[PDB]
Amino acid sequence: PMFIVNTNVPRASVPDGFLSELTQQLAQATGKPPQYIAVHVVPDQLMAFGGSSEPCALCSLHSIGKIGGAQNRSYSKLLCGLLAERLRISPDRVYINYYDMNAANVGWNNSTFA
Amino acid sequence: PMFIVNTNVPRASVPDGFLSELTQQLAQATGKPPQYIAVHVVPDQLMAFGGSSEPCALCSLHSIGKIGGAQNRSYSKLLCGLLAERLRISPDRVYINYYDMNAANVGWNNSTFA
Amino acid sequence: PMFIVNTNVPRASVPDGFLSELTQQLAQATGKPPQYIAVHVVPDQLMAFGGSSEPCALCSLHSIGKIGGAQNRSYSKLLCGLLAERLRISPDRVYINYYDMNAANVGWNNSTFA
Ligand SMILES: *C(=S)NCCc1ccccc1
Ligand SMILES: *C(=S)NCCc1ccccc1
Ligand SMILES: *C(=S)NCCc1ccccc1
Ligand SMILES: [Cl-]
Ligand SMILES: [Cl-]
Ligand SMILES: [Cl-]
Ligand SMILES: [Cl-]
Ligand SMILES: [Cl-]
Ligand SMILES: [Cl-]
Ligand SMILES: [Cl-]
Ligand SMILES: [Cl-]
Ligand SMILES: [Cl-]
Ligand code: NA
Ligand code: NA
Ligand code: NA
Repeated sequence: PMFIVNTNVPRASVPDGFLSELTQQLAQATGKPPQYIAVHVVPDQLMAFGGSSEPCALCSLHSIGKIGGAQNRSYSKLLCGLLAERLRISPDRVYINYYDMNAANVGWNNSTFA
Repeated sequence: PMFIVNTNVPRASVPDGFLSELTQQLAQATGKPPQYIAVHVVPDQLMAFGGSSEPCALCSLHSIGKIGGAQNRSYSKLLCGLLAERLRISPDRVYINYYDMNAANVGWNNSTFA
Repeated sequence: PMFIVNTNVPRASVPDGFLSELTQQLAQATGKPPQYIAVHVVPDQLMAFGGSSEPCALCSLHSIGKIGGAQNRSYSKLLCGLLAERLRISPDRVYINYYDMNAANVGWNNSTFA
C-alpha cells in the first residue's frame, strides 16, 4: 500500500523515523512486503477540522486488495494511534480515505500491476 | 465532507477567514454539521491549466452521500464562486473531483463511519 | 485529464518547461486539446518508497474515460519515461493511480461536465 498524511502540525514536530515506522507498521498490518510500500508526510498545512485549526490530519491509504470493513477499522486504529503518539493529533481530528485499487489502475515500472 | 484546494495563488493572497468561510458554506450546502467538516488549502503550487500558469486550482470534495448530478453542479457554482471572489481564480481554470465515499472507507477516531 | 506528481526530488531539479511538456505529451497521448489538461508538480516532499528516500514519486491521472488496461500501461510507459528523463526518478520507484471519473463528478466553470 501507499499512505499519505497531510497535517497542520509543523515539520519540526515530525520525529526522526516517522516514515520508517509507518512503512513497517503498514507492512505488518497488511502483511505486504515493506519494499513496495510508499509513505508520504506533508506537514505545515493550512487546514481546519470543525472550523478549528488545532492539530488535525487528512490521510489516504491506497491498496490493491486488503481493503474492507473490518480491515479498515483495524487500519484506522493503528494509524490514528501513530498520529496521536508521534504527532500529538487527536484521533477524532483525523480522516482517512481508503481506496481499493484495481491492479490495472495502478501504474509502476513503466507498466501496471494487471 | 472534506474539501481540498490546490492552487498556484501565493499564500499572501489567501484572505483571512477563508478556511472558516469554506467550512460554513459547505456545512450549509450539504446540511452536514460544521463540526465534521474539514478544509485544506494549499497555495504556492507549481501547476498549469491548459499549459498556462495563470491562477488555477485543482480541488476535491469527498462526502459520505450528498453527491450527485444536481448537487455537484450546485457545489461547483458555490466553490468556483468562492475561489473567484477570494482567490481571484477564473471558474474555467478550476477542476473539482467529487467522491461519494462508502462509510466503511472513511476512517475517523480509531475506526470508520460504517 | 489532470496529472499530479508528488516527489522528493528538489524543486531546482524540475526543468523549466516541464509542466508544458507534460501538458503537450498528455494531450497527444489522449487526443485531447491541451487547453483542458491540468498538471501539478510537487517537489521537495518528505516521502519514502520501500523504506528508502532515494528519488521516488507518487502520481495520479484523472480522466473522463480513456482509462483502461492497455491505455494505462501506455500512460505508465509515457509518464515513467518523462519522470526518469526529466527528474531522474527510476521507473520502479514510481506509482501512478489512475481514475476514470464520471462526468457528473468533475466540476468546472461553475458546473460539471455532465
Ligand atoms: C502496497 S504493497 N502498495 C504497493 C501497490 C500499490 C497499491 C495501491 C497504490 C499504489 C501502489
Ligand atoms: C463531511 S460531513 N465530512 C465528514 C465525513 C467524511 C466524508 C468523506 C471523507 C472524509 C470525511
Ligand atoms: C482532461 S481532458 N482533463 C479535462 C477533464 C477532467 C477529467 C478528470 C478530472 C478533471 C478534469
Ligand atoms: Cl475487511
Ligand atoms: Cl470489526
Ligand atoms: Cl480502481
Ligand atoms: Cl443530486
Ligand atoms: Cl441541475
Ligand atoms: Cl468508497
Ligand atoms: Cl451502523
Ligand atoms: Cl484500455
Ligand atoms: Cl467518478
Ligand atoms: Na475503489
Ligand atoms: Na464513490
Ligand atoms: Na472511477
